[PDB]
Parts: sequence; C-alpha cells; structure tokens
Amino acid sequence: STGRFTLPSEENFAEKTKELAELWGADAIRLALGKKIYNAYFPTRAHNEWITLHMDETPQVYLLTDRILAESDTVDIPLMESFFAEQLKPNRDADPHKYWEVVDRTTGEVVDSANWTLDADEDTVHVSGVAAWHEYTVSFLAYIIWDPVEMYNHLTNDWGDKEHEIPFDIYHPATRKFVFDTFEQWLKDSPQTDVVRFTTFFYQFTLLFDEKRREKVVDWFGCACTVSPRALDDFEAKYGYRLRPEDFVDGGAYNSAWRVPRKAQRDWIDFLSGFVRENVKQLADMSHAAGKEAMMFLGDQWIGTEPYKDGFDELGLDAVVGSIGDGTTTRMIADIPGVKYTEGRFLPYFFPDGNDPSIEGLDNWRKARRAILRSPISRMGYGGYLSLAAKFPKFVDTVTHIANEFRDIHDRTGGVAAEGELNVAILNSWGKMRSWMAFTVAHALPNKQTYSYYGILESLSGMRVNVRFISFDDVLAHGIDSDIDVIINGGPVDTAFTGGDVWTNPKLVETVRAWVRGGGAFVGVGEPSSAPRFQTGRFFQLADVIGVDEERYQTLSVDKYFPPVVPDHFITADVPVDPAAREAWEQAGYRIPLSGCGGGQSIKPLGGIDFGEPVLNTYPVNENVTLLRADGGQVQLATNDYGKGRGVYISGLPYSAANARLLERVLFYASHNEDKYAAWSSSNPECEVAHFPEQGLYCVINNTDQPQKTTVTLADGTTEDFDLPDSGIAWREA
Amino acid sequence: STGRFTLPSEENFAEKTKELAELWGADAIRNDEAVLALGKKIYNAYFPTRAHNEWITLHMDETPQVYLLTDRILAESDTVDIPLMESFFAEQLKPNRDADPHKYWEVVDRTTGEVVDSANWTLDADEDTVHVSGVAAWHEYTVSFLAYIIWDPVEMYNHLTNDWGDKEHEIPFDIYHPATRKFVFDTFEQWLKDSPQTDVVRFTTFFYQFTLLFDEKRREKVVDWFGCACTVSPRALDDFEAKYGYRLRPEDFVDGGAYNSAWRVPRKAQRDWIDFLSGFVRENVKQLADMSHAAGKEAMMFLGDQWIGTEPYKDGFDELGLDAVVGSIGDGTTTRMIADIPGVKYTEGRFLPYFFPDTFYEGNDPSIEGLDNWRKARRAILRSPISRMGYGGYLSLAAKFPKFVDTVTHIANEFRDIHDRTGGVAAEGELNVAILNSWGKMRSWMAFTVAHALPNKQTYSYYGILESLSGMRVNVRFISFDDVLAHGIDSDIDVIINGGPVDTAFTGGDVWTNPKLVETVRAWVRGGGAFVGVGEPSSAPRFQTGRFFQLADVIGVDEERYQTLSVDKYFPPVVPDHFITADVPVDPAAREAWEQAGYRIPLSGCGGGQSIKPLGGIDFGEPVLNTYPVNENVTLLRADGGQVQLATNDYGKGRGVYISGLPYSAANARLLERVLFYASHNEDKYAAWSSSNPECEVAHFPEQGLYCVINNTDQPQKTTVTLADGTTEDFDLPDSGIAWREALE
Ligand SMILES: CC(=O)N[C@@H]1[C@@H](O)[C@H](O)[C@@H](CO)O[C@@H]1O
Ligand SMILES: CC(=O)N[C@@H]1[C@@H](O)[C@H](O)[C@@H](CO)O[C@@H]1O
Ligand SMILES: [Mg+2]
Repeated sequence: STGRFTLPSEENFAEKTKELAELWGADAIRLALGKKIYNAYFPTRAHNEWITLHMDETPQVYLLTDRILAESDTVDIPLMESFFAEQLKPNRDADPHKYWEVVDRTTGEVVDSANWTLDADEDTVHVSGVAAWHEYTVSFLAYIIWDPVEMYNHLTNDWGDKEHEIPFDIYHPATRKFVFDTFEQWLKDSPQTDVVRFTTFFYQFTLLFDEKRREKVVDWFGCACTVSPRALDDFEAKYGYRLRPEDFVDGGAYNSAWRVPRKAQRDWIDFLSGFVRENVKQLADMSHAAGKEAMMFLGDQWIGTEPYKDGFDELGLDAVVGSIGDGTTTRMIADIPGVKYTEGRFLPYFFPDGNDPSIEGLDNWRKARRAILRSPISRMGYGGYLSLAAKFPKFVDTVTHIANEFRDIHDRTGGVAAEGELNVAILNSWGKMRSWMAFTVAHALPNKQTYSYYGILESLSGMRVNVRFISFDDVLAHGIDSDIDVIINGGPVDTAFTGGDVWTNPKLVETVRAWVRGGGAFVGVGEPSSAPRFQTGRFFQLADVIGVDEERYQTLSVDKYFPPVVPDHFITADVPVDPAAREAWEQAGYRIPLSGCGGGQSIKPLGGIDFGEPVLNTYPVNENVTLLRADGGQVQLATNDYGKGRGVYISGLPYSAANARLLERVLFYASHNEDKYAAWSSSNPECEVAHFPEQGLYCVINNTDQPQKTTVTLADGTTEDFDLPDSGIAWREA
Repeated sequence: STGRFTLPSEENFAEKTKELAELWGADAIRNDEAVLALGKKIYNAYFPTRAHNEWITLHMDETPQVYLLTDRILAESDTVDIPLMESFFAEQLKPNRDADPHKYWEVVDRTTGEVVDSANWTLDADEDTVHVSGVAAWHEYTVSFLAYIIWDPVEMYNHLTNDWGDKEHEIPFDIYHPATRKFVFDTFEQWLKDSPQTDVVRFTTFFYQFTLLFDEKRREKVVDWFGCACTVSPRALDDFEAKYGYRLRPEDFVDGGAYNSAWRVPRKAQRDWIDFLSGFVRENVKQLADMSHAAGKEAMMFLGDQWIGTEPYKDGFDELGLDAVVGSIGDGTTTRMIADIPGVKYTEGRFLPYFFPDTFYEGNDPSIEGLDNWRKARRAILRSPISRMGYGGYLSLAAKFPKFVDTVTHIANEFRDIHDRTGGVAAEGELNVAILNSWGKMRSWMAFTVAHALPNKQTYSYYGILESLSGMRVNVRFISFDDVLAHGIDSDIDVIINGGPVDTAFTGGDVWTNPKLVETVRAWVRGGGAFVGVGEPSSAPRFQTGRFFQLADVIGVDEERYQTLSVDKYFPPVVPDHFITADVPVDPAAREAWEQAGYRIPLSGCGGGQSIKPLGGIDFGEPVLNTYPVNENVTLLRADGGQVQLATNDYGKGRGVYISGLPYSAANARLLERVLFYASHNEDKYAAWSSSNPECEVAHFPEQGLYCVINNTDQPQKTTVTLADGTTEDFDLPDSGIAWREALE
C-alpha cells in the first residue's frame, strides 16, 4: 500500500524528497508534506558549553595499562602510553590510592597502596618494594573527554579540525538537571517533530582507542564506560560491598560477554539498569506529554536499557529502531517485547563510500527478509544523504520494489509471524536477556574467532522453527519446559556460551540427561558441555549424549576407534555429492589399527561441508555413535541415540544456505521428527518457505540474486514447482 | 675390518650363516651345531617372567596384575549394574576374585568424582558384574578392579599379529611373590649350567611389562611404553602403604581413565610408585647380573618389553653391573634413547627391517628400508656413538634377497669405519641445548612417546623436535622443573626448549604459576639466555585472564582463549627475509600473491595487520589456534591464516622464539638449528662446521683432526662445507654417502 517507510532528508532538496516519498510510499522523514518527522536526539553530547565548566562529570572508565616488567625492586608504569590521549585522560581528582589498583600479574596479588605513588608531573606510577621479574599493571580511572561514537565518525570521515564533542554523565545531579531542562526546552522549540529518535540514552557501549588512533577495546554489550567515584560509592551502599578496579578491567578481558558472568558484573548491570530505566521513562514521559513518540536506537548509548529483561514495557517507549546487518541483527530488533513497533535501518547507508548500489540493497533485503518472515518488523528505512542516492536511478527502482515487497508481506500476513515447525532453545549463561546476541563482539562483524558459532544464530534467524534463549539458571530452577523439542549448546570451553563450571553441577547434567533420555534432543556445537580438569577422562560432560569428546592430551594412551562414516543419511541428504571425491574417499578406506594410534579414521576426507574453525582431536566415545563427517583424523559431525532421544555433535557451522539446511535437518532428526520435515519445505536449500496457515497461504523466497528452481512440498503431500528470479518471492494458496 | 655386528641364525643353516657372518664381519651370533663351532660370541635370549606354564598354572595368584577401569555406566535410577569385563580381552585379563574387592577395588560416581561407600555395592558371585545401590540417577558409574594378567602381553601381541591360532598362550609371572621369585632364580641358575656355549645373556627383558592392554575385539585398548599399570598386587600395594605411610587408591593407577600416561603432569603417587618398584626391580636385576657374571657370562638388557622399574637414566643404574643395553633402532630419537644411557660397558642397536615375511616377500625391496633406517640412526650415532649393530629374525629370509644382503655388507662396513675413524668419541657440539619438562633426565629422548617409534597425529608436531635434535650438531640434555627450582639454570646452557600442549608433563602445567620458575627463566633470558617455546609453552589455564602462555612476554606470542575477544589484535608486518628462514625454499608465486594481497586494515572487533593470503613454505604440523603477537615489536616470521606460527622477540640481552609446531624434515631441522643459533645470539658461530645443503650434516672431531659430511637422503647431494677458519670445500655426495676430510688437530 503506502506507509511503513522512513525516508531520510537534507536541505535544498525539498522537491526531490517529495518525488522520492511519493515513489517509495514514505510516511516519515528524517515540512508542509504531511509527513511524520523524526529528530535524532543525543542526550549525553552536543553541549560543550555545559560540560567544559563541569569536566569532572564526563563519563569515566577503568583502564588497564600495559604489563611492565620489573627488573629490580622498583618499576615505573606509564598510564597513557597505550591509549588515545584525545579520548581519555587520567582522573587526577579522585584519590588514586582509594580508586585505583596496582596488580602484580605474575602472582595475581594487589600491590599495597603504601608501595606506589602517582608522579606529580607525568602520567606515570612509581612502584617500590616489588619483586623483580614479575609483570605489573595499573588499573586507573580515566575521564572520557571525547564521545566514542562521535570520535569514530570524526576519524572515519576525516573531520580534521572540527571541535570534539565532550560527553557527559547524568549520574551527576548538576548534569542530569541540565539534560532534562534542555530536553524540556528542546521539545517546546520543536513543534514540527513527531518522533524523538533517541540515539541513544546515557551510557556508551565499551569503545576505547589506542595511541595510534585505532580501536583498542570494543564490546557491543560492554559497560566499561559507566563508572564514577560517586556511582562506585553509591553501589557500595546499595549492594553492600566495594567493587575492585579488577571487577571492571577483569585482568584485561574488560568483562567481554564471552566471559562466564561473575556476580559483580550482574550486580553492576542491575544497579546501572535501575538508574538508566527511570531516566529513560522520564524522557519517554516528557516526549509523550509534548505529544511526540519516543523511539530508541538499539545501539550506541544503549547500555542499561536491557530490552530483553522484564519491565522494559514499563518504559513506555513507542519504538525500537536498529541496524539491519544480517538476519541475526534483524531478529535482535524484531523480537523485542514491550514497544508498539520496530524499525530496521537498512543498507546501504546513503553515503559516498561507477558503482551499482542496487546489489547491496537487494542483498540486505534478502538477509533480512528471511528473518522478517519469522519475526516481522513494523517499518523499514534508510539513513543519510537522499540527494546522493537520487543519482543512481537503478537503486531508486530497487527501493520502490523493496518498499512494495515489504508492504505486501504486511498486507498478506497482517504482520503475523510464519508458523514454526519445532521449538528450539539455545542454552547459555545469559538466556533471554541476550536473545540473538550470543557470539557478538562488534555489532554485525563476525570474525575468524566467532563466525563458526555466529553461523548458528544466522542460520536460525530465518529458519522455519521457533527459537528461544534460556539460561542455566532457568534450567536449574525450573527444569526444561515441556514444549521444547531441541536444546542447543555451543561455543568454546570456558565461555558464557558453553557455560564453564556450571557443567560440574550434577543437577544440570541430571536434568539434561533425563530429558534427552525421555525423548529430548541435544545439539552440541564446538566444545559443548565442556569443563576443564573436572574429569581426567571426560571433557564434554555430556559426551555420552552426543557421542563425541575432545582429546585433551590426558588420554593419549587410550586407542580411539572410529566406526565407518555413514555417507548416506538424512542429515547430510542435501550436501552436494561430488562423485570423484566420494570415489577417492571410498578407495583410500580407513586406517588399520596401529599401536598407540587407534584405527578406523578415513585416510582421505569425504569433504563437501564447511565446518569453519576446527575442534582438534574430537573422537567418538564408542563405535555405536554414527559418524557423518570425520575427516582429517577427528570428528566434525556425529549423531548418537540416547534412550528415546538423540544428541548431535557439530564441530562448527559458518552461515550459508547449505549449512542452514544441514542444521535444519539436524533439528528434525534429533527430535525424531524426520516425518515432519517434508511439510512446507523447499527441495532447493537456496530457497525457503514460510507457511501462514490461518491466512491460508505460503510463500517461497529466493535467498540469492540467482534464478533458483525449487519444489515446495505442501502439508497435504502434493508438490509445486517454482522458478524464482533474483531475490524472488512467490505466494500460493494453502 | 670385522666385528661390532650381531647376526641372527637358525637350525639347519650352518653354511649360509657362516657365509653371511664372514660377509658382514659378524663377531656375534644371536640364537645349531657347526655355527657354535665358528668361534663367535654367542647370544641367547632369556625371558624371566614367562616360558614356564608348568610353574604358574599351579600358582595362578602369582601372575602379574593391573588396575582396570570399566566403561562408564549410566544409572537411570538409584541402582546400577556394572559389567567388569565387557570392554576387555578375556583371554588376557581376568578379575581377581581372591583378594577382597572391598579392600582393593573402588566404585566411583564419575559425575561427582565421589567414591561410592563399599556398603553400597556387592560383587555378583556368578557373573563379573558389580551391583550398586543407593546412588543418584543420571550419573555415570565405573569400577576400578584388580585383574590377573593371564597372557603375556608381548607374547599375545605376537600371537595375534602372526596368526598363531591354537598355540598355547604363555602365562606371565610376578617375582614380587616369594614362591615365583625362587622358581625364577632356581631356574636361571639351572639354565646357566645347561648353557656353557652362551656368552651373552640377552634379557628380553626383566620383571614388569610396559602397559599393554587389549580389548574385547582383540585390539590394543591401552598402551604406554613407560606405563606401570601391570605392576600391582595385593601384597605390593599393602607393602607400599607400610613403607610410604599412605594407601594408594585404585584411582592413583587408573587415573580417571588416563592410566598415568607419561603426558600427564606427574603426581606424587606416580613418583612414589616408580621409586618403590625400581627399588625392587633393581635389586633383582643386580642378582641376575651377578649370577651371569659368576657363570662367566655378560648380562645384556633389551630397552623394551619388561623394562619397567629399571630406570636407565636414573642415578644408580651403573650399580646393577649390566654389561650392555640393546634396543630397537626406529629412527634418530630411539637411537639416542639407547646411545645416551650411562653406566653400561657398551650399547647395541638392533636395526631394521626385522627379518620376517611381512618385509621379506617377493616383489618388496627391503634394501630401501634397510638403508633408510641406517641413514636415520647414523646422523644420531655421530652425536652419540653406539658400540655395536645387528639384526634380528630369520636369516633364511634375508638370504633370499641378494640386494639386501649386499646393502647390509655396506652398512656393516660403514658402521665399523665411523668407529675406527672417530675412536667412538662423540662429535663436537656447537651449542648446549636443554629440553625442559616435568620429567627431565629420567626420560631423556623419551618425551612425546606413547607407543615406541609410532608418532601420530596428536604427537608428531612435538616428536619432530626430538627427531631434529637427535642428529643435530648441538649438545642436548633433558632437565626438570625440580632441577631448575632447586639449582637455577646451569651456566653452560645456551638454549632452553619448552614444548607441548597445555596441561601436560611436557609443558609443565601449574608449575608455571610458581613465581620462582617464572623469575628464574625471565632473569636468565634477560641476561642472555634463549628460550624456545613450541606449541603451548609455559601455558597455564585460568591463572591469568589476559595471559595463557606465562612467558608470552619472552617469546612475544600468546594464545587467545576466548577471554580477550574485546581486545583488538594488531599484527606487525611479516619479515619474509631473516636468518631463521634463510634456507626455506622460495616460491616466487606464493610470495607475489602474499605481497599483492597485503594485510587486513583495522576493523572494529577484528584487529588488523593479518596477511590476507598465506605466505606458506613451511610445514608447522598441527595448528595452534588464535595465537597472536603480544605487541608490534615482536618479529613475525610466519603468521598465515590469522594466527602465528613463527616469531622471535628480543628480551634484554636474550631472545625468545615461538614455533607453533615442528614435524621432522630436513627443512624443519635446519629451521630449528637456525632458531637455536639465532636465539642464543650466535649467528656468527653458525657457519663453522656447517653444510649449505639442509639434506647433509657435518660432524667435527677436533681431537682426531677430522670432520665428515653425511648425506641424509637416498639422492645425490651437492653441498658446501664451511670450516672454522672460514675456508670451504664442495662435495658431491652419492646416495646415502659420507665423506671424510682432515681438520686441524
Ligand atoms: C548498532 C550500533 O551500536 N552501531 C554502532 C555504530 O553507531 C558505530 O559507528 C560503530 C563504531 O564501531 O559501532 C557500531 O556499529
Ligand atoms: C622397544 C619395545 O619395547 N618394543 C615393543 C615390541 O617388542 C612389541 O612387539 C610392540 C607391541 O606393540 O611394542 C613395542 O614396539
Ligand atoms: Mg618529577
């Protein structure tokens, strides 16, 4: 129809915005047009005139120095040598001996404050009475004198000499009053503004730069940049113990979300969230009283908001808007409960950095569309310079097609989600609060270390099943909900995502085993249920369930015997064959048992599947485990029957259409639901089907810019053939 | 010349043995009428703990025993039944029902690690099954039980391997029991009388078999060439308790399923058991050697089979009075295992191939393997001489292969020639290198071994370190963390190597959390020492969130353990041309593609500086995932695939080097050699007594006034040798060849 679209604007372009709004069925702009007007609002910056007179009220952060080697009983530790001095400055106002910590990293012990001094004229700490040949660090408070995101944009775009925006912390009453008074006045001064687009609120996700103007530390969920002597003293009075600098710097980990969460972290999250939420409610209330909608950007200063924790609905936010990078980041936005609507800001950004922009635009659409069919988002839009995009007529036509397809989905489905064929729960330390947020370091930027696991979320994001996120605490307190078909546990050992020492809790192991034994399904990816040193002979504590353990060089005396790999199986049914590869694998056969080397490992790989980063020396726990891929003398893919249920091991799973199909088949197989797989399935992995039963229709989508041929199988057993063009979509009667 | 060579023979073969003996210059014959006539030193094999079923069938409670661990059985209620034998070879092993199971066995909840009270379990009278009650559902349970070993493990190996079918199984016996001990000594006394023709008693071996347990499918289940699983008994355990003041648990042997692998960080209970056992084994070996000497015979020990408790590298071995050790020559490392043994009068290598139909069959060319085995041992022998060589098996098989027979002639002649030219002295070593680990000298040349001479996927990246060193022109010693903590680092050491995966004897485990070890190594490197770390050196889990390799500061590299993903990693540009990599073959097409693709630009949460395409050119074996340089002043020499394989770092006066892994090859041995000279700031000493071509090596004998150059391959090799005075000589060495030249005396 028309609507559900946010068109960005600029000056001296009033005429073409009218044409592009008319062409794109836009109902919002970021004046006489009758459009909803969005205004970005930046609560903690844009007022150097305030903060320069109150410089002790900028946000602060605990910073950890480089490790400095003592070569006798004294050592000097430079504070600022590894940090960007334009962004960060040591706090000399708050008593260093009270607020800072010098640590001997070699022993883990805190150096007595009587044994170190801060230099009067240099940013350097002198430590005396120390042990030679140990490494020492300082953890110190630092003011953030440049708003991290503004700084990133400055550096990236090369804003040269432009004045640096100094950020402020509303935890201080003088600054808080300033902010609310300013917003009050701003509202009165902006009668044209229909939506306050808060970008964002009060605390920046951890984002620190080094002396070379490069990113030094980043965590999209990190709350490093949220301390002050006042907050820390108040925490102590509220929680009943004092936080150490170490509770923030975390030996150099800075409380990465990959770390197994500690009590101190959760307490700090609780404390910060209570404060942030009340102030956000106040901002929402002021916006509402002025007759405007309040919308939050899912990012930047989003720390303490916790959109997936209970009570978020109480803030009365009208909307969440977020960055659509892929399916996972789409679901991050779409699944948020307790706002009236959601918006994705789509790609490409309308920005200069011959080229055909339609390609990226249609790709972004596809990456997200498959997620949207599973969990609809209310609105779409783009950001930036609308005059720049007006130049590329093929891109404009692209957008008209997308906005239409977007509205047509809504018209056909009424914004109902597609029906899900199985209930899948991802189990980790965080649970619901980090829904779709597992494995992220930097937003939308998976890397070598993370992509073998992020691929699981990415596959699931657009899959025809219902995904929920549960924690070990949920499971321990309530058991496993009776409606769950499959639990997934995945990640490296000693992370929040596998769980760490929670696996040495016999109650957890009893609950899972009993549940799988009764008909449950457990899928372990990478190093599932891992717990180091607990048992000499068992690393994955649920190795018995999935039929696979990892050799950790404690069991090399025990010969490992691999059963023959099963090349024709339901799980691998869609993996493109490759006759000459299979032939070579069959001809080379399996190792003969040899002293100290076990036996039965294939001499050549079968291949055909990309499992990402290897988990070295995985092996089957007995010869009744079904090996599906075990190339290179270790195991990538296996399945094991366990009473009435099944476990599956996957070493890793980078996203691709092939690997989403593999995981999907894993899910149906492990839950003994093979006979449920056929209904509402595409024969081609490159296409997916969304069934909308109560509207009596289904659709099939081409997940690629390729023509794709596919056969859809209906519930009634009949089949229908399709020949979808680039990014296509066909609708049928159910 | 003639001698230093042991020939095997057999019945009805006098003519051919005489002929071959003369051809190969044999001075000893290993066990006929006219052969005994030949005037050769006669060797006879002796097997103290088997070959007497007539004794042990009448005393079956005196067979050796072993603690065994059952499969993990899942309880699905508060009771659980555990079969003892389903996972084991019932022809080899049987549960000891004689010795009270409640005193000697343990049922364990593996899910909690708790021992189940013995009131809660009973051994079924009729079946090999333990019934447990009062337990927790959904936990795993196991039993650790004493089993008699009713088939000699090595005899059984040979039976199954050679398809002996119905042949009677030899039952082994345990001299710890007084009755069997008297039998064994009376029998040996008698045998000595009945054997006046025998000059050398070749004990194969002594009292306790290395851990070797088979499964219900008649396959190897558990093996440790150093393991002392097969050494217990109710009496031995009770005697140990009395002596050491504490009771060993069954767990102290089964070790949660690890069975005390030499790779496990050694526990006190393991070392106490070794001390107890070797006290007993050694007193009894001495008696055998004394009885041999009194009968006018030499006593020679096989380094293998029943060698547990002998401890050839522990102090006091010389007091046994053994005349010799003989061992299997499997490669350079296994050659050094024998060669370096102190406290015997002479040592002997049994070379390959074994004279058996698996090698000696029509269409096979055993001369290739014969000469390959010689090349591998010869490079090690130059650094540490063995006194003698020889072969085992059926001479009648070898005799049918004239090419092989002529190859042996050549080998025997060259073996004696090296001996007559060097006078049995070791080559001069250019650097003093110490391997540091939990075991030290007691396991010299024995690090990274599971089964003898069988490196595998899990071990070859570390075993290659020893194989490279075995024939390398440096002096290699093996030192323990206890040595270093007690005495510091000896002042003659140029380089310390610490190699292996985390939580093993070879890296050292939580010893690296001991500040005094870290202090001692750091101060030594800062003062001009060199530390080379391979794989996961100095690693200690959980101790520091931001530092896994404790000496990451020395070598310049740490391993990301998924605790520090918020910290962007920045890799300096790789240095393709460097002393260490100077002999790596250049591949201009790889270098061009790597140069062109360049390095990753910094990206949020992804760091920067990683090469987009691999440079390659070096086989580093098993990857160590997510290694990274700790700062940008580290020199990266190879850092392909977004992680680090090879790096060096200046650390005061000294240097650290990181290598992710090192399979043995000519190229990687050259790489390691260069690392040693470079890390010790000895680049200036490298060229003296060296071969330009990595396929050849140089051995210098200053006291004899000579050097030699050897070709380690079966292809011709040209090489330029550099002498100490900076002069050079060019050689064109034939297949497997050697050349000798005068040096200053
Ligand atoms: C959703 C979100 O927080 N996006 C931010 C973006 O605003 C910022 O410019 C960038 C800097 O690295 O980090 C993230 O991508
Ligand atoms: C040196 C040594 O102990 N060798 C033994 C050999 O006797 C035995 O036949 C084999 C069985 O797997 O193990 C080892 O190779
Ligand atoms: Mg001064």
